Amino acid sequence: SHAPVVFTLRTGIAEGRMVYIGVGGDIDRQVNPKLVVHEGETVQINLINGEGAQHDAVIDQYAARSAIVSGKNASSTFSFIASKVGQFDYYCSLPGHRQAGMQGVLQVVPGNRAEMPSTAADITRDPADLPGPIGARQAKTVRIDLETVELKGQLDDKTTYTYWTFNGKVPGPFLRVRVGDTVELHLKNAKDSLMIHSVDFHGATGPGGAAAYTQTDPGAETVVTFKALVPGIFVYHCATPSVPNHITNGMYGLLLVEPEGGLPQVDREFYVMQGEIYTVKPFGTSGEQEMDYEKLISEKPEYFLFNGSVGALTRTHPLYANVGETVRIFFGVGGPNFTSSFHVIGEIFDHVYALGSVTSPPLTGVQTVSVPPGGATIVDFKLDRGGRYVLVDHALSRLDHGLVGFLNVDGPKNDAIMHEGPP
Amino acid sequence: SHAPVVFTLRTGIAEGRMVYIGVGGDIDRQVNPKLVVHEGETVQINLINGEGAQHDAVIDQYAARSAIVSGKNASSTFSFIASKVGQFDYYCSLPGHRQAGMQGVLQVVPGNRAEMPSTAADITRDPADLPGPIGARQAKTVRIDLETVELKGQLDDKTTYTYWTFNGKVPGPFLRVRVGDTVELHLKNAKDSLMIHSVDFHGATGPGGAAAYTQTDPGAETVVTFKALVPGIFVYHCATPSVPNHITNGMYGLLLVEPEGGLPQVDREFYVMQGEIYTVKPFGTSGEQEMDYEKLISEKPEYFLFNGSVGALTRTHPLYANVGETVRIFFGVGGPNFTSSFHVIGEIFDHVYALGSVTSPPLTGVQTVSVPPGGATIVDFKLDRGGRYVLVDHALSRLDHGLVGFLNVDGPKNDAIMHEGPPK
Amino acid sequence: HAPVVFTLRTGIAEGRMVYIGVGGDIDRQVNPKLVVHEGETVQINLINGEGAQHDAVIDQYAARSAIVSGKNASSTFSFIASKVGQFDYYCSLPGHRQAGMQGVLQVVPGNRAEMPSTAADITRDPADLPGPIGARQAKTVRIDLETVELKGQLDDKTTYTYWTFNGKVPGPFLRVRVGDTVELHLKNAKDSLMIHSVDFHGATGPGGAAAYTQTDPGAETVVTFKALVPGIFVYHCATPSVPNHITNGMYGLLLVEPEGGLPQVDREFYVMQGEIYTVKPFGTSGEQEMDYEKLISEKPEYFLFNGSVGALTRTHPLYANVGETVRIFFGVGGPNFTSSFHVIGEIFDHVYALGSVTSPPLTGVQTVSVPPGGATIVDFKLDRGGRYVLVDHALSRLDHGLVGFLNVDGPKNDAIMHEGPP
Ligand SMILES: [Cu+2]
Ligand SMILES: [Cu+2]
Ligand SMILES: [Cu+2]
Ligand SMILES: [Cu+2]
Ligand SMILES: [Cu+2]
Ligand SMILES: [Cu+2]
Ligand SMILES: [Cu+2]
Ligand SMILES: [Cu+2]
Ligand SMILES: [Cu+2]
Repeated sequence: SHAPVVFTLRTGIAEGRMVYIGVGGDIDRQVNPKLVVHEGETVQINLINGEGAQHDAVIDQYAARSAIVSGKNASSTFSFIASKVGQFDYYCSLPGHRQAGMQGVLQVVPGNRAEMPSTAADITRDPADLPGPIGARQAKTVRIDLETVELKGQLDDKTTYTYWTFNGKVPGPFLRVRVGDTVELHLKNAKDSLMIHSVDFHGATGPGGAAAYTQTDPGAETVVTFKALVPGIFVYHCATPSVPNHITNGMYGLLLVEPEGGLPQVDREFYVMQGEIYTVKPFGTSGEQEMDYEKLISEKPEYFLFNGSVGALTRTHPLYANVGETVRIFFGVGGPNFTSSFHVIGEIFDHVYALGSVTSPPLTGVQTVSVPPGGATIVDFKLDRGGRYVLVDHALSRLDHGLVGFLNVDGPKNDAIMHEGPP
Repeated sequence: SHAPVVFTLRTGIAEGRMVYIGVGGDIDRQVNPKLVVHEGETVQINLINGEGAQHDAVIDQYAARSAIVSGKNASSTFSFIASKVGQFDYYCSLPGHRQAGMQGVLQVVPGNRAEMPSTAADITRDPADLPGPIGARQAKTVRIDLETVELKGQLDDKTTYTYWTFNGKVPGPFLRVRVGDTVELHLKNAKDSLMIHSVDFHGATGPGGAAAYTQTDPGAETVVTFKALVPGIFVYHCATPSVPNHITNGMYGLLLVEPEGGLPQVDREFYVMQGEIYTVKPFGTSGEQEMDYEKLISEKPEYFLFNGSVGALTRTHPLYANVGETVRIFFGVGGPNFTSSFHVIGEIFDHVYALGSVTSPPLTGVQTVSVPPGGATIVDFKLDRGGRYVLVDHALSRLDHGLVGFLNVDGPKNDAIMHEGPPK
Repeated sequence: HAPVVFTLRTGIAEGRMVYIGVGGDIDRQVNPKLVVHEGETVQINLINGEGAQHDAVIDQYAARSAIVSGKNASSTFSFIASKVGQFDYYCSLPGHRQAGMQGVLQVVPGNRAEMPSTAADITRDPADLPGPIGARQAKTVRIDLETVELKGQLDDKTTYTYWTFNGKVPGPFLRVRVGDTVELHLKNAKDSLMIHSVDFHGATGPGGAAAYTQTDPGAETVVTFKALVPGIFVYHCATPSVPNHITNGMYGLLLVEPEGGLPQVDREFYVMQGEIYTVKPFGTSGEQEMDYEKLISEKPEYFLFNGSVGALTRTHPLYANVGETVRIFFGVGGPNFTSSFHVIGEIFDHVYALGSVTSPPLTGVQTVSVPPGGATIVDFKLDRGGRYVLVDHALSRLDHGLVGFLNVDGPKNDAIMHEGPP
């Protein structure tokens, strides 16, 4: 799996013994915690040396072990497939350390892990929730209605956060117009909002990209009209101070201004945006997470997310496509701070629209593309064959902060394009 | 200015009461500080939970409030326009917290905020301070004179720093030659310099980009000649160790090697460079700031700056242009460490010279371009209509570290391109 | 001229106001002797420890720091150790020298000897790659990779446990033609603790081959895949934690040549940038160990070309001749940081943007952003001689081991660059 079940153990002294102590998740501060895993899950165990003796973790029946960690903070991670149901000791093999207390149980339970019933609204934008290509048609007046909504959202399994959104989801609505169109934008700020909200479209020309006309009090409405003068794939975002705050909380989306031709014909389109959340408590902490101002202004986030939540594009709203289809992903970074090294594991980009230019010729045969915050791009590729294709920021530590998505495509394991064994 | 006046409050216990405590700026460590703002200013208040009780901040007459912050370090920022002159209580609405001492005054004063008289040299390069297009002319020998000067500069309103510069400004002089030119470079290191200084031009071919010939002792002079073989927009920087130190302190600039044709004709040109400063004390601290080596080598800066100073391109040397003009910005990142997501709020780049290639066809209709440290680019756009256009690194937390500039363009508020209300 | 660096923190020790050494051969020593060889460039970083006013001065070099006042206030200075002998570094602030702020710089004749190595050399020579494939038809190509866990020389008195393809970092340079059918054998060495795998960015299907190559120690997996698209592709291990497998050294480049081949060039080089996340700071001697909290927080200690400090300066530098066109295949294993790749004293004639081998290259480029899991191609003509220096232009990474040399014999002064006026 590309979504391993992760457990962090720190060695130390508790309850009169030399033990493993759980870090984060369902095992925080528990001594020799039981690691509950479901049959067939991939298990990642991070061992961190707490007190400075020599330590490993060993599981005999999986021939799985860490390396020996010697100094304080010295770490070793290992993984395995929980293929066998039952109870298995994890223990330290260093002389006497197991006798001294360094031992817990891995419990592998049959059947699939249930989802933890959510407590807050699902704020994840489905990646299939966008308008399709506009017909060929004349330029015209297009009315767009945006509502700024502050609301608690399900950030992770067992963890919530107060999102600020366009229309109660992250990212906001995918806006699709034709170059030459006149956009009549209505911004309604919900009555229950504490904050003023606004919108800056990177595809609008004039003060604040519409921000200077859309500073909207709670329960109020602003209306701005602007001409879509330039074709492109544009991030829009709130532009009420603190703008970084409004952005991290989830107030970003994409505006496609289609060129006169339309974009190249493609079978299937997807809407994906990357952003960061800056919480007081580390990634994996249960309960209501809260915003950490010092982390926000210093660019030290805890969550890296596709479409608003951990599991957004894996559990709650994954991407589905069919072999033979050409796929387009509209990909933008709300941010507010980090440049994505956007990549799809198992695929190569046939076309990449450089710096989100829809008028310059796209680059061809590209593995990975840098997308800045307040930037967007378009990638397309042909699904020649089946598999689970995985969306990542290839700054891959961000896997361990919630940043991973699935493109699910039914087809055989083995064909002429990729198979096990030789010809 | 729409530039927000910012105040940070930490909740805690002081003077035997549960209070707000000021963080940084003119309010550092003051309990229930008076927040002085001028009529019509935009006010940003950052509330940070200090001790771990439930808190907000409320201002009744502005219907302005934070969210409730519960745990230690839990934060909520809110803003509003200081539209009414007078005195207004900010207070915590949690049961009993106001009675317990959580209350201060917002003072909204008539008239415009005065600027603090500066203490140190203005080290900000005006963005209009560059040579215009070279005529059509033959390749020739061009003598360039650079002087490396160490000097105290006005980093912010009430805060100074010891800059290292080419010719007493940040960025250094804009150097403009034609491909094929022979450059006769004289580097004079001022008598009063403590450090050796040098120059590496990204547009020069050979040892250290000229650095191996320009290691200049204080009071001394080096002369190097080099041929401008390749057209491009090149960052030059000091290359005396620690190079990152020489760069953060302000020793970076742009060399344009014009292609034979010249660059496309445009109405107005601008010179902008982004860099970082790594200070012991946080952004917003008054007095003489000093360099923090552990922050520099760990890439944890306090200041993100256009042309050397906070307010460089907003207060002291903003950009001015007229509706209808095509504008070119020569934009480079001295760094030394951070990639800029360069963007102008309210405009789209008609042309972007990707990776500073002046010979490859530019990209078209681009919102935002990544520029690496030791990289530069060219963007142009037509000012279709009026406004204050805002230069940013779209890693927008860097707003809160001094990184913002203004392009001022007078014209009506409402025209056919953007206006309030629906279409007519 | 890769500077010898010494860090001094001011403080109180042995009943005196002193300099205290930080890292290297001088960690925690009071008024440490700074041993330097004739003609070396010396960088001294002064950091204020206790909060009095301080500088460091060396009279016979007219070299000094600035005065540093507050706690953590810093000043670095450098000079060329041109004169052999012993020279006092001291604080010039009133009475501070008398109070104990004084040590000796010792400048010794002759070149610094190399530290005898303790662990295997894990640095890939940048010249160790297959040359251009002839013009030829698509065919079946068998590639053999072995995943080897082994102790390597991270720095000249510092070791680390590397995970590698074939015992070097980066892994083998794989070179095929578009249309080729790749028969990949992955052998995981018997002595490995971890499962290993490979994801090629140039393969189409589950995990870029990772889903077929999860290989137990002492075992072998075989996957076949068609190189459908030309490009310069990073490959890496894709066994969890993938970031862990990557930082430890499991990354390399696959060139899928376009039908034409790449433009003719005199000399080719293989360079990859990555990070290592150690418990102890950069410059610490002995067995370094991995710091998980630093890895997931993206706070590395080592920024490296081809696996080691001195990889492309001391142990395996780049060599070329004036007049030659040079191509560098440059990729970022990472796992986390985007390189601002630049060669000091050169300009890129061609840059293959985002590693596109089919789209026209950009021309006359100083510096190119390469993301982690990204690669590019740059070429340039060596018009003249010199030591050309490969850097990430996020230049604080110099102070974490990230620097390489391209050595090219030729005169100091020619018509392209020289000392006097013309
Ligand atoms: Cu143990
Ligand atoms: Cu908002
Ligand atoms: Cu924006
Ligand atoms: Cu309170
Ligand atoms: Cu300098
Ligand atoms: Cu440089
Ligand atoms: Cu002293
Ligand atoms: Cu591996
Ligand atoms: Cu990859």
